[PDB]
Amino acid sequence: DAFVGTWKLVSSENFDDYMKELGVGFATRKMGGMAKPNCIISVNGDVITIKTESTLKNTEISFILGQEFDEVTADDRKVKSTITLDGGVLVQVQKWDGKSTTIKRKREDDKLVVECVMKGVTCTRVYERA
Ligand SMILES: O=C(O)C1=C(C(=O)Nc2sc3c(c2-c2nc(C4CC4)no2)CCCC3)CCOC1
Repeated sequence: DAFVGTWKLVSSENFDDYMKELGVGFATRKMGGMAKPNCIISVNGDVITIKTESTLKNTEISFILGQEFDEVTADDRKVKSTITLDGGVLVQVQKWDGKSTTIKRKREDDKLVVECVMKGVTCTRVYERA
């Protein structure tokens, strides 16, 4: 939809702090910190796919809005995830071990803006079309 495309990361703020707040170790935060992934969003029928592609690691999720799914994250958490569309924003929550984190994806002008929150840490990542 408004989201469908191939997106390339152009800016990131507070991502190391976000990863730290989630308990991610040094080696994975080192891989994530200066990675500039592509995010490939597609839709077919009920099913949305989001691929995150980067030199040292690729991940993918496919889901139906409102339907919880199991996800293995890039930092190897086993989480339960639910994604909904609220006011044009794709809102993802991941739940594990009594914890939660949100990843919100929105379109603003030419940007795909991704806000990641864990506790008191807010990270913002900005993608532009490839
Ligand atoms: O911008 C995005 O799509 C988002 C995320 C993302 O790109 N994460 C990447 S790309 C990447 C790596 C990680 C990574 N994340 C984590 C923890 C934070 C979750 N540990 O490693 C590690 C291996 C190299 C490539 C995560 C938050 O949701 C939005």
